Amino acid sequence: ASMERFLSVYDEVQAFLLDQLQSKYEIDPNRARYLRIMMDTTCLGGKYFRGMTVVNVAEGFLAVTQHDEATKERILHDACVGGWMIEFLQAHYLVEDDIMDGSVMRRGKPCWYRFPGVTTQCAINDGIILKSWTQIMAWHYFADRPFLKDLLCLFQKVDYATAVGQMYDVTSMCDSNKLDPEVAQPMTTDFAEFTPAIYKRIVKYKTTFYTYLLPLVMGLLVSEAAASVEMNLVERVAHLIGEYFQVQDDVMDCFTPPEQLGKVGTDIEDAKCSWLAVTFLGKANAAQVAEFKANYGEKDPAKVAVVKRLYSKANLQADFAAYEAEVVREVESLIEQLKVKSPTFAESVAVVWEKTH
Amino acid sequence: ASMERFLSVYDEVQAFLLDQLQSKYEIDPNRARYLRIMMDTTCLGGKYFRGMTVVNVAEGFLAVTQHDEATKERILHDACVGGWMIEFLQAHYLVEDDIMDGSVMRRGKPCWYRFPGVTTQCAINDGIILKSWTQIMAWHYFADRPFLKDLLCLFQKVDYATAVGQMYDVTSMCDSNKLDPEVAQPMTTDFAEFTPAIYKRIVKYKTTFYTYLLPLVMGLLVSEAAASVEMNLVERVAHLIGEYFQVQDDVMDCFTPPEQLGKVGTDIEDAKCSWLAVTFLGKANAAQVAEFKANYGEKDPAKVAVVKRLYSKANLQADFAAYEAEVVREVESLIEQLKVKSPTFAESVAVVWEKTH
Ligand SMILES: Cc1cccc(NCc2ccccc2)n1
Ligand SMILES: Cc1cccc(NCc2ccccc2)n1
Ligand SMILES: [Zn+2]
Ligand SMILES: [Zn+2]
Ligand SMILES: [Zn+2]
Ligand SMILES: [Zn+2]
Repeated sequence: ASMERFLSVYDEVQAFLLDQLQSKYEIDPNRARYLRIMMDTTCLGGKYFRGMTVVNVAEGFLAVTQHDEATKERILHDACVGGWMIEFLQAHYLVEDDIMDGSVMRRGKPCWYRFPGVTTQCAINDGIILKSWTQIMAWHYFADRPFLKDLLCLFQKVDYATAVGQMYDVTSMCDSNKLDPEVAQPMTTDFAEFTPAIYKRIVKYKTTFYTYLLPLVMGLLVSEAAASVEMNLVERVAHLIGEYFQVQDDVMDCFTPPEQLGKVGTDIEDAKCSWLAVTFLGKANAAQVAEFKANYGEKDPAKVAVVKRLYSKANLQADFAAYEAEVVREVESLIEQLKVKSPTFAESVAVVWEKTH
Repeated sequence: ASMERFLSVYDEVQAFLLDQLQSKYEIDPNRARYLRIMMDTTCLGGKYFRGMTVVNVAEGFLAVTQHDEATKERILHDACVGGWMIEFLQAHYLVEDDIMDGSVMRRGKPCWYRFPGVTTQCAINDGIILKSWTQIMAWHYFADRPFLKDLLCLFQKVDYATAVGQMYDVTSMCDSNKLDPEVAQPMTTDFAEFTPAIYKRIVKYKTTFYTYLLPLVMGLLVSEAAASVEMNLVERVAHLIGEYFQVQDDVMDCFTPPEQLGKVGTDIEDAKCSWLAVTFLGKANAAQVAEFKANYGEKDPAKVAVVKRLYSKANLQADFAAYEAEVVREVESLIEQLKVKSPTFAESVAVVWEKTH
């Protein structure tokens, strides 16, 4: 089974990386153990949606393509290594993001940097190692693969788009015209940049490229099946599902219980450009807008309670329903278009959509 | 002239990166301006020793190799782009290191993260962008180059070795047997791991690979001259000069005036495994060792003054002279061995040595 194969490949890749640190990088057992625990704590515990999407895309093509048994095993092995590259890429960004944001918890566990024997000094560098390991993996396992050049080039572009997205996100509550490394940044007072287009730009770069585009395209690359698809449709369907995934995360930050979310939501206190803030500003009257402005982006629990009350009264449950109906139409339309060149890939996209919905 | 060509290529690469963010990444002018200032502040102002070493290696081979004028211009252009990849790699590590260490100044200027409109939240991500740009550069300028695969593989290994070196450095004042993400780390009381071999391991990985090995080997790769050299001699001579460079930096941290160094030295307060600490422990009597242990690794200015007094009394100026004489012998021996296959490359190493000495 796919998940078992995927998890087995983690153990193999970890053993490879730690053995190489011992044989070629002069590491001692206690530092190898620290890095083993760092890898496990930062990479394991999720649903492995991203890595498993690579495997699932590859499995779809194996069911319709003629291959020797050893070739099927090799493609599935490459899809697992590729999937782990994405999981380690996410681990890098979550470690660095939690430090940047001074976050307390990540999926019911303390953030890595908060571990007593870690600290920010080590955690910033541990995050750097996590992304370096993605490349060590690719060069070792894919050294003689025809897709190596395309895989590394795609991975690099996605990594860069993600860092750009993080920049869009951390500066989302600043007035663009005031951005200056020499001047301390005040939070916006007009919220003029809390627009659907600006929200969509943050999400496309910060989340969509690494969460949806990269796993789908990597699955195609390891299967040598990129010519079987229209790349513009893959990008368009990735943009759409990715946006919907973030809208769900934004809604959950404010309304889902902390024990179910895995953290206490701080989007309101952090003055985040969330779907809730953008949608509320898109329908509120002048008095509700003024009340939002006097309470948004402050740690004060009573001020946070006014925002949570304004959202509940705004009936954003109805806007979400209308948004969801529109996404369903467009996702289904793109899935139909994907069937022209690849009914197999279209099914893998339908699975990805079902898992998000 | 080489330096002018190098600096001109910076302007061209910056224009390329910022234009691409506008054309393909949906950036707005104020964020493009922030990134332009970030690039300038973090990448410019040094001596460009690393980047210029690539150019100098390439220039050596151009004087002895038959090429059309356009090919000479292309090789020099590639050597400049390659040199900037190394300068941006260093910029990434200095930005992240200053955050990790809570440093105040870097070469007479405040550390990037301290800029009022930057903060740690942005600076950690800016550092990430600096290293992503190294790859954007390589894929754009070297897309059809025969050396692309070897250049990216080398660059990745060096980047990884550097992150491992940072791990060796930040944990250098911990007892290895006590390293544990679950337990807050006490500083060593025995200083048993302050040995020449352990010091050499920190320096080889944290500094030597990116400062000496990478610029020399990149100069060979852009010149298609790697087969003209014995790679083991290049690594050995890089290890030696790199170690000597760090010993100089360590001595300067304690004895050189802050205005000349470009910062107030904190190695003593930070309990760093410096050449001074290792050499002092290698010759001190039982009473001097006990006095060192009661004063090392504490912010207290009076305690720092005891360590500075112990070093001055230990006559470490004599150990440095004997160390320097030994390095001169071995560096000259390796330069002689390099003359067998490449007198041109041996001269480039002699220049690198002269610039360090
Ligand atoms: C593996 C694991 C999970 C949960 C907690 C834990 N260690 C205690 C801790 C770590 C960081 C901050 C607070 C408490 N370890
Ligand atoms: C470009 C440049 C150089 C020196 C100082 C400066 N800005 C003021 C500042 C920045 C950070 C910390 C303290 C003071 N800008
Ligand atoms: Zn964040
Ligand atoms: Zn969220
Ligand atoms: Zn440091
Ligand atoms: Zn130093």
